[PDB]
Amino acid sequence: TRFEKMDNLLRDPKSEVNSDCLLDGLDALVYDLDFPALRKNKNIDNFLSRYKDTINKIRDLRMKAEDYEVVKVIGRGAFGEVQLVRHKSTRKVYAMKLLSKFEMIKRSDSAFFWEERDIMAFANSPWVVQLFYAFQDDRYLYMVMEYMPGGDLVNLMSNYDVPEKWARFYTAEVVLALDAIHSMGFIHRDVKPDNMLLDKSGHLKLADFGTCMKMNKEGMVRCDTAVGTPDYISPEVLKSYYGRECDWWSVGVFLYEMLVGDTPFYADSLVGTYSKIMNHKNSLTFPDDNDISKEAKNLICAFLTDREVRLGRNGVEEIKRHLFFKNDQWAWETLRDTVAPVVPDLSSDIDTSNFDDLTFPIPKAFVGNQLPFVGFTYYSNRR
Amino acid sequence: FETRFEKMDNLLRDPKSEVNSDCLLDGLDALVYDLDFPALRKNKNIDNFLSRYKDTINKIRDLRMKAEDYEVVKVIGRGAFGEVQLVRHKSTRKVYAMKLLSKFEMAFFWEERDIMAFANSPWVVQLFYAFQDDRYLYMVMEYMPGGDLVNLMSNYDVPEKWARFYTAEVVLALDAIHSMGFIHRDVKPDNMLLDKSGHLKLADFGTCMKMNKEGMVRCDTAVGTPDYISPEVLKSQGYYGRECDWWSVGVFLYEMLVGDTPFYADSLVGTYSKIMNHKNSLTFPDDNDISKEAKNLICAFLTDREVRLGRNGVEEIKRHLFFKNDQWAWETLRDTVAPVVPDLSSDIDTSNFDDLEETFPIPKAFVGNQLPFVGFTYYS
Ligand SMILES: O=C(NCc1cccc2c1OCCO2)c1ccc(-c2ccncc2)cc1
Ligand SMILES: O=C(NCc1cccc2c1OCCO2)c1ccc(-c2ccncc2)cc1
Repeated sequence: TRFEKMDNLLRDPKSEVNSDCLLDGLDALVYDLDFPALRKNKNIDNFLSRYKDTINKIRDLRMKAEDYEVVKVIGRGAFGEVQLVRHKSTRKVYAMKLLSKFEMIKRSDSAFFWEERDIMAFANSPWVVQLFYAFQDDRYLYMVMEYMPGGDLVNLMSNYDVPEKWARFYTAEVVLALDAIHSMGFIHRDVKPDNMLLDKSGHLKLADFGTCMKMNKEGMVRCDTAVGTPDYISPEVLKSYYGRECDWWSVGVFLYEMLVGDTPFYADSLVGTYSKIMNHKNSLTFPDDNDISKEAKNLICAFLTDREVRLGRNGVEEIKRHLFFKNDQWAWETLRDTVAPVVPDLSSDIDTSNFDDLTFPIPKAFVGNQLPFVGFTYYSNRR
Repeated sequence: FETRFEKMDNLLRDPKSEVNSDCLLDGLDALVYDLDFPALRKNKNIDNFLSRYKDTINKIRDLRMKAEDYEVVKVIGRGAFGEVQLVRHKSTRKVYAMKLLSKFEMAFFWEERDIMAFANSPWVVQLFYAFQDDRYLYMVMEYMPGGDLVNLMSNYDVPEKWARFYTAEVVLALDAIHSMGFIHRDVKPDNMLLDKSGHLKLADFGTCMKMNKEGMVRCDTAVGTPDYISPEVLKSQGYYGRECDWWSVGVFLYEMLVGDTPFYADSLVGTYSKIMNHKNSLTFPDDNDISKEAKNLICAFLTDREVRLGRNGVEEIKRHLFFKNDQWAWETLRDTVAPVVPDLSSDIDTSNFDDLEETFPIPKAFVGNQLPFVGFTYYS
């Protein structure tokens, strides 16, 4: 009488077939059948009519988009948008990411949303933006995260001239956030200011995990295709078996851009950037007016080098030990407790002052377009 | 929100709910059966979903109730879509009567499962579990070792005092079914099972239907053996209620005291005709040993629904002169000693039961064969 194991498999928030996954299965089934063409099947019609009432009960009882008041669209992406939302009942504020099932089916080359949900739902790090709920519908996937009112690092870099002390803080927090992600067993693969967000008290948290890959037995990744951003992509990830050190190159690019005011491998043509990155040894130069310290250019150059040579090849302590990080404000351990360079000032809980103001074809035969999303919802069984 | 979260959660464990985890797991293991074929694995969605949940659902299959958790002792009954077999739970070493319905050979089973599982009456055979595999639907019940009333009528020339007891028990067991919101439609001895104390419990509910707003039923489906069926259900191709189950009772009282049904005819069509012509065909034998009281109680039930004893409620029935006796009182009837009490050898004794002794076709398109059985599973 070991029916106990059953309930565990049905209640564990990490289980492949918990209540969330079960409820998703039925929801998907009723979605992939309710088409007049398919309803010409007696087996299909009956089930549908018998389950009609309860599926409606369930759909309205479970989480859905109409439970959220959408305040403003505070972000856009390849397959959707990030909207600042307010939960009508609970009055709480969150950033909700939307993903189009149709778009992703048509253009995405991976099931990126799975590891992204899991990094945000279980990371339990002050360096990772957390997930509260994950849900879906006929059209979209939904990710309910904590709102980061201070905006991103692209906004900060534009609004201000970043001094070395400010740069030292932001670099240092990204180093800890990346060490947290590596400790969790992933490689970021796409580190950039777009993915660096700021909290109400001005501390960094990472936010786009669409390029995260689990490391193998030797902390490595076998890849055919290149992933990331044309400016911040390391020479290895571009040429396409790499390690965590790729994320550190992107940190070099991130430091260089904050101090110099432009990316180290800029080109007028987007393709010209590629040529430049490959020629990093003869394209990495600092402007004539060299106001940047000797210690700062040192860190930059110790990262903006070949995979084998790169600082952090022999662990993160090598990075922390760099002279550039020595300062009168914080120490690595006390960093997220110290005061931030830019402490914002927010009008309300919905203050968007740091953010720029902004389907599937009906089938003939059974296709099952909701089947590759079964298991996404993180509502009934969470930790 | 907190209420909407809790509703959904309470729902996942409510056994009377269409979305209890067992029903949700049903739909999932059903989706795997109905899609795991070479033709359908040519669709990346279908192929990938299957690859993803194949091994974990077969893990689920292994933990959940399966037929091979039971040792099949003897086939103690047979029916139009399977058989009733005496079974013992391999672990528990406990004995049950478990009914089988063939998926391939086959909706009627929904009301049979709910009545048995949720009646909670000493008059209804209990359903402990309801499960399923690819081919059959299993229904695990409490085993009734006294056998049916067919067997009783074979081994005795049923005396009146015995007839009265068994009649009063069908009256009470039907009223319990009536109070649950169902009409039987075809209550016959084959349905009247006897327990270790020789007391009644109704058992074949495939003929049952849920009453409407005004407490009535309408049906289009074929009748079968008309013998115990009322003229109203026979007229229906049309609404009727309560009173039809009382006609059946009157047939059963006539059988016990006369040896044959009142409208028996050599043919099915011939019987039906005698039922329609009931106010001319109903005859009492030349030298019957039937009471004045028993004869009135038959005719009262064997009349048009408009003038039938029981139209105005069960108490009109209960107050009848026939039921006047010193050996029992309606409210403590099941408490008195039954006229026939089984003398059983062991837990697997089948002395009171007669001795007793095809595939889905591999398809091209999504057929969805398992879909009508989604939600059959029930535990306790
Ligand atoms: O990853 C993000 N956007 C990328 C993105 C958005 C939509 C579709 C995408 C896509 O990327 C891959 C293609 O499909 C993202 C941006 C901002 C926040 C955020 C967090 C907290 N507070 C305010 C804002 C959270 C996430
Ligand atoms: O429903 C029954 N028989 C009818 C029948 C049996 C199988 C398949 C059928 C069918 O009818 C039409 C569909 O296919 C039934 C009879 C006896 C018991 C019983 C219970 C407890 N103890 C001993 C015996 C349980 C069930």
